[PDB]
Amino acid sequence: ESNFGVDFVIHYKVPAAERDEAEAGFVQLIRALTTVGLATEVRHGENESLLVFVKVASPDLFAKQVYRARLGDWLHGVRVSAPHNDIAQALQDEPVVEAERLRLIYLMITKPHNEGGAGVTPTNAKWKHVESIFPLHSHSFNKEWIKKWSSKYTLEQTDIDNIRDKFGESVAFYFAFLRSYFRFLVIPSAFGFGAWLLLGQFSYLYALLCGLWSVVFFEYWKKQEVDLAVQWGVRGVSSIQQSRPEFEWEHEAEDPITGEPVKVYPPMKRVKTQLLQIPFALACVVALGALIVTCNSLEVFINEVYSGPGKQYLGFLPTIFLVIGTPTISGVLMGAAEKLNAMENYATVDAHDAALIQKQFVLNFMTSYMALFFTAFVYIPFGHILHPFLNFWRATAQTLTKELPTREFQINPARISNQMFYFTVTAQIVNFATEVVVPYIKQQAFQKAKEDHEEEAEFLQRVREECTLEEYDVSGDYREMVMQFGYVAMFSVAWPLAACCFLVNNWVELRSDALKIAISSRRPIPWRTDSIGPWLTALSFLSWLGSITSSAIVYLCSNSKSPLKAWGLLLSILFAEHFYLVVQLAVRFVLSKLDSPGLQKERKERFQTKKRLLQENLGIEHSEKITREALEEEARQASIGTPEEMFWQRQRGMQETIEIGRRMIEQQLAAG
Amino acid sequence: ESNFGVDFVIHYKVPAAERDEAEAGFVQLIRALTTVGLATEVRHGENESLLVFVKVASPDLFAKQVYRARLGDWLHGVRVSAPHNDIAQALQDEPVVEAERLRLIYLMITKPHNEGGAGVTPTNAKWKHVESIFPLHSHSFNKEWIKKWSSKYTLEQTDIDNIRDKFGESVAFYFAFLRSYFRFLVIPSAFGFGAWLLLGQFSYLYALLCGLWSVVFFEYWKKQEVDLAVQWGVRGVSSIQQSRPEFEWEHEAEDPITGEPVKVYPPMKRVKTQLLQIPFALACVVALGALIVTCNSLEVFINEVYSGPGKQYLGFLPTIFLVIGTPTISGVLMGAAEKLNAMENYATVDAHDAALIQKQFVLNFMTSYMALFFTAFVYIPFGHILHPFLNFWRATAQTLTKELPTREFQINPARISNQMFYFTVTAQIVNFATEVVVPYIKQQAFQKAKEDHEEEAEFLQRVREECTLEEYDVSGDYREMVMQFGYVAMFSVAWPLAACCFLVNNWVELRSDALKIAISSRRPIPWRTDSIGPWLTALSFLSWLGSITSSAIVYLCSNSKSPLKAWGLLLSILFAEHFYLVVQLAVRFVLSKLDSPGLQKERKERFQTKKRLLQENLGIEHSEKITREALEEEARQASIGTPEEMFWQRQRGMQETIEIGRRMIEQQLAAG
Repeated sequence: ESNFGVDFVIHYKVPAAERDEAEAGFVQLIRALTTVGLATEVRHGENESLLVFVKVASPDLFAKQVYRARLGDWLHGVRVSAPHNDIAQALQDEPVVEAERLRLIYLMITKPHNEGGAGVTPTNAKWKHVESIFPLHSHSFNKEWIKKWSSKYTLEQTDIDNIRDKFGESVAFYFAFLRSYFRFLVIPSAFGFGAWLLLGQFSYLYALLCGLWSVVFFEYWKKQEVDLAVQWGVRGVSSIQQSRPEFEWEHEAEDPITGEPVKVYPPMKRVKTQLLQIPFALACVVALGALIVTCNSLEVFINEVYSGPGKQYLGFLPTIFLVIGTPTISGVLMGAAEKLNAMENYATVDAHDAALIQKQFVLNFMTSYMALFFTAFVYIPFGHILHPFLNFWRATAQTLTKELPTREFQINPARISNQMFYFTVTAQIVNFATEVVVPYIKQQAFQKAKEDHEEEAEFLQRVREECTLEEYDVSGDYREMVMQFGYVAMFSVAWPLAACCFLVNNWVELRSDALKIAISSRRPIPWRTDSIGPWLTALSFLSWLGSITSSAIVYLCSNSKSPLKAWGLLLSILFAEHFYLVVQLAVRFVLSKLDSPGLQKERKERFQTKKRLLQENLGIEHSEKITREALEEEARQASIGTPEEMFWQRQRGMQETIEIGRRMIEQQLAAG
Repeated sequence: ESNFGVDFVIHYKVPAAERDEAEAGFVQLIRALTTVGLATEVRHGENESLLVFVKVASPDLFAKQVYRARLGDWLHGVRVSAPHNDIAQALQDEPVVEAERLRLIYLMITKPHNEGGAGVTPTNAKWKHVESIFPLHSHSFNKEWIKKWSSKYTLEQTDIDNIRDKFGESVAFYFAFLRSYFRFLVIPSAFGFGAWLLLGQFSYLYALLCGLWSVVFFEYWKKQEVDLAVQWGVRGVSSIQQSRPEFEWEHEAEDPITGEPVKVYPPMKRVKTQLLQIPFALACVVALGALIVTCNSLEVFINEVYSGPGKQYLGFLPTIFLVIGTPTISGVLMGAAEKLNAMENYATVDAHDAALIQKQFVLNFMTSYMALFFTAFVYIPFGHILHPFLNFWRATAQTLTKELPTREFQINPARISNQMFYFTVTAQIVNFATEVVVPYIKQQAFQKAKEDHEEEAEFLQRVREECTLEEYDVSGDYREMVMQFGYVAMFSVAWPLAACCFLVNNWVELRSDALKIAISSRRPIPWRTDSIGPWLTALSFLSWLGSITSSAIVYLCSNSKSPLKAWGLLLSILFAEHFYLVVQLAVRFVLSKLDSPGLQKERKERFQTKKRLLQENLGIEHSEKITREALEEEARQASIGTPEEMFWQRQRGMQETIEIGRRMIEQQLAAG
């Protein structure tokens, strides 16, 4: 049930061929881990591999090593508070959490051996036989985590802080985003259920409140982000993180901030490379868009105007062409994206994975919303643009076969409600099946398809089971939540119950993804991020586009429920987009004047640092001091200008100025 | 030529009536200035007033007093660098400038007597007889200032830093804004002269480059602002400035930043009062707009469709109705604005004068551009909307008098070029006459309309001359430059030579306003501001509106040079406004990656503070330390868990793990 004090486990895959190099690589690996001070073990792993088991040996050297990371964080302004002057008394004040313990151990195996650590990384290709380094789960905590989170209706903030201490910050930012998303989704569930019942379908008032809500949630989350970044001591860790070994520096220069020499790429040289991202995103709209629009041009052909026999066996024909093609074009375009991402030559390891997401966001934008963009902007408002597209499928279906039995085409206005019932109800049930029921049972189905001490027998059988699992990507669950936020901000005016059935989903997904860490994947390495990352631009882009395309839908679709004026679309676009930009200013003005406990905790600790530095260095009666200098300047010039100084030495003290002051007032009154 | 060491001069107006209170107020005034340590004098002032002459007496007490203001600035993060540990050695490193000297003396006469200073202020009404406190000019520097600035073609940055040391920062920010405006106006003068010569009038390409230029200049000025705010040590002085005595605090609470109790108004209570500003600005558009549009409806009536005799003597009739009415409605609306500004109850003294400008900006927006907004959006595109307005003036002119001789109305397209020739050429010549030639000669004409020691005779005649001048408002010259920037960003697509004749004007105005400080006004009190103030919103509003109304003009006016589609205006508005918002993101992304010497100088001094605080407190061989703990844990549990710890005590050292590691690999290969 409990681990044998193991922080990290290294797999070290050994093939039958090139074994002598793998033997020589083994003795180079195990010798390197003793230079950093890790007590090690070796056990029988899989059929051809050897799991080694490492832990930190001496706690007196480790507690000094954590203290340098505490001083190193406070040096670059990351930690808002300095540690105590006494060594290991600040460790008594705040103990070393499991996140900070596992992060520093992972550094000692991944530091590049120049300044510290032993460079055990798969990318260096000397340790090519090393598969992956991973920490072990604690089944005592994971059983207590899901049991505590299932009984409560809503999660307290101290529950997320329990996740930060165990699974790092980058995992804890997901649950802190999802809980702030699940609670803020009550508001468009409130009037959204009201706009479905009281108001009609496609109401302008709901599209104005949805655009108002999405900027309130986004600008409050940026305020809630800096409250957590200074609470967990993760304020601005983008400059901290260890640089990628593929960094191609032009020249080694001096860093003005740290005073320590760093590798430097010219930042304006990257921007001229970064402008290649714009033709990449434009080609991705053409590539993925032309797949979706013709598979939907086939889907409108089969279901409606094709009256041939057995269309239910033919209604599944276009969706097969999508699911065989939508990873194919994505597999091609991600191959171009990763070749483009190597060209931009990012410094830090997080910024390389961040810009990969920003390029992958264009693909996931097209594969999620182009079926809805085709319905609400081509099919239901216009329709007659599809008649050249519909006549093409009528021609080629005859060559597959008498005249093909067709019918006259009429625009069905219930398709936009029918497609939104799939994306918010049917897909979320399927996503609950394929993310929970599938990879849990497939892990048990792997158990059917398959010399040790009896005391460690169940433990080594547990760790060998844990090594087969895939490592957890927190970017994968961000993409499920941001794309779900796209359906609320953009297309929920068509189906105003979408915020309700997304609110029910997030209550499960906050516990479903919590279950996914425990039983479905190995424990991820406890990284640190100050923000959620590049999703803040993805949340802001869908919030702005959700102001335009929700006002365009309510104009184009409500006329079906007879000609629509072209300026009436452009005026309705211009007004609600300006209503978005106005209420973006008004909310950011109000939330600026609101009390922020994030920066106020920061600026107080910045102030009291300067007050402590000041006090250690510095540890009637005034009327004569005016006269005592007025007689001390006239003595040091009468030895020697004089027409200047005779203005001041005439009157000394206040009583000389009072009595000559009163004399001048009757001189001025009697002359008049 | 040179002053007699006088820092400040107090006027102290004395009337003939209530003289006994003014006598008792005099002895209360002169006694209060000796509590703070100011050496004083009394001289005969005007016909009924007494100029007193103050200076700081003892420099040993003053140099300690400046050092507290240097420590007080560095305490709240204003100064980026701490002063030296030795007293008066940091004064040797950087001397006390005339700005810092005159600011601290003005504080001692305006501090509210609770924590320091003597409360000599006219607003308290005990010192009602005090007219104004002002420092004296130095004619040696002012003659050298205009002579140096007339010979140079462009001003070096060290010339503006000479103004900061003498006239404070709030004056120096104007010349640092005007020089960054005069140099950035070369760029729309460059292609603007090109678009006038090569391209035709009302070109779309110039309207796209003008909107591109205005966001480049504005986002570079915000970058250049924080470079100057950390160079002169004015980084964020909004929290520093002394609160207004009219502050009506609800409750006295504790400040989290300083740890010192402050007066507190609830900030959300002010915002609910601040929403009254929106019906104020909407009423100001109706009030000032209805004056301008009917005086221009009269001006189109007299000049064009009225063929009566002597229209040149009647062509001056509508402009008389403007100049007698445009201060009348402004005098009424500023009376409502100042009664509204007292309602919002601002804390600091600068924020009260800042929000007064933001309310006055709506008046100066309407009195400057409504004549251009009426021409380009009512007269030249549509015209037939004016025929109800034109028929009203035709009816009432008959009642002033046979049928009145009229003619058929035709839209003259040269009026927009004729009105822009007034605003950029004729008004700037008149503004050069009324701001320079008028108040200089009127000061000499005051000299025609009009018992002392002979040695101070020309000096007291100089100071009595200086007391009659009005104090300099730097907000007045900001309004002349921001409204001029409105003609470039918004209406310069109609007359593309406007950036050229504004570039010639700013070369004079940078030396004209420099002359205006020296000979036309008394020296202003050296205040401090971190930014230019509320003009950054006024620059950003005209830059955004200049993207819309320049794209609307080029659509509506080029069709004259036959029907215009209504969507063609809305599409051309939507595209160039989106082109503004896109290039607002792209420039702010590029300028973020650019090297900023402002914040890099700040974060280095923040880092080296923490490095100095750290170092004063803190002032093969590793393979056995793994084994020495592995034998130190097995000794302290064999006295007594054991199935846990027996995993680790089996293998000690690296040579035990190597030899049992090699044994396991042939065990795994031979079994396969």
